[PDB]
Amino acid sequence: RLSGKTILVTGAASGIGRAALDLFAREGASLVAVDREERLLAEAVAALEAEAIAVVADVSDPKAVEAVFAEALEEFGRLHGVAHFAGVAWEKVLRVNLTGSFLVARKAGEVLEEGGSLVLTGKLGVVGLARTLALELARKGVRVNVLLPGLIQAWEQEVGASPLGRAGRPEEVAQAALFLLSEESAYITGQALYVDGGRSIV
Amino acid sequence: GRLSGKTILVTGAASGIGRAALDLFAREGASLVAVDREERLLAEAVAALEAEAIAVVADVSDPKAVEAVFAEALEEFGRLHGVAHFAGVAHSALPLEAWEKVLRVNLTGSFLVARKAGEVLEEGGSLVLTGSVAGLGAFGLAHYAAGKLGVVGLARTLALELARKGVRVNVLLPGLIQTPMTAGLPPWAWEQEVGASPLGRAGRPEEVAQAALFLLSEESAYITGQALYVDGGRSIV
Repeated sequence: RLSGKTILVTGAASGIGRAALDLFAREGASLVAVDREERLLAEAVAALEAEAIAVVADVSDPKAVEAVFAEALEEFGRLHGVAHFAGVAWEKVLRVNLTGSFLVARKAGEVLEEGGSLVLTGKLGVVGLARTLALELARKGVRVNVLLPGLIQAWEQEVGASPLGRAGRPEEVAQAALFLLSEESAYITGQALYVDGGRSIV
Repeated sequence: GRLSGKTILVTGAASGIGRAALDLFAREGASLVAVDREERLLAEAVAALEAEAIAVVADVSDPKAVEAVFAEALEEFGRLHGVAHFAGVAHSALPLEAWEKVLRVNLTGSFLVARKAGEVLEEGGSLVLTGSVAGLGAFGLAHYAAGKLGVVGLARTLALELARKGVRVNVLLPGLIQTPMTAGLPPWAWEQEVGASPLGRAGRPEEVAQAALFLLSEESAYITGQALYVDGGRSIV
């Protein structure tokens, strides 16, 4: 489903980030795994049976983002997708995540080739950013979409997390991201897709 | 396959999108109950499949036809895992009066298939409803975006009610899709619609079928109440 493609993954040492790396590798993708946590990221990539590199970086820093995408292109020549999980990495932390989403999205926009796919995570905020870039980048054929996980994994307390009576699994968010990066979703851009068991149905 | 061991009921199974879904779901290991009003078109469509499949001629706006088609599906296959209701966009490519009755009748079919699917689908099952966002202006889009009424309202209301049983309900909103019935469109109208989609082309039947397969398979087990637009970005602005 991702054979022949290079995907850059931010927040790749995180629970969800890691489930994505594993699923994308089994589906034939080559990977640029990016995270600020050096120790866990080194472990995450070592375990893969795929063509992969690990890049230590702070994606809220404009110079480090510039460096990250240059290394990806130097190694694999061409970038086909970006799954931005650091968008889900309390007031100041949210502001810094928004700054990182902006910087990764704009750089992905310039660097991604025709038919490429940008998946962000969360008119205003990350959704407004995705829809604005979806319009700017449709000329290149680049698709821009957003994934909004709900509560992702005592067992009884989790029943109240969503109408479906459970919390989500990291692998389920990773599965939504695969759909959106793959050629199965070539005509889908500007979409906000909730992976939350119905939690946001209000 | 991605639907192995699953039985799927497909309405509008002789149409362009419906038929591309039959072929894709069959290639992915599903067994199928193919439902449509046009007999000769449905008989030919099913005969070409190399899957476990029955064909049933029925009008899904008729409450007794709906009860019968679901009863037949259970008698044949024992249990039902998914419903892809492509009759929800029947006669999409076609006078205000005639247009309203098409939408009204389609909404009737969506109600009846949704309720019956809700009754018979088992834990972890998936009902995929449909609506069309091709040719819509500012108010049409607001109606879909708000999610309170029409097909999106139905799906979101049912998602809440069926979540206890473990059943997911989602809706597919195709934009302009290149089916055979779209050939008889004036070129000026086709181009007006292509020009309204940021990606600058029509969708293919197969692409709407892939969105439905995602929604019916176990890869979307935590997703319910969602409106998924397959419109090349047409509805963004």
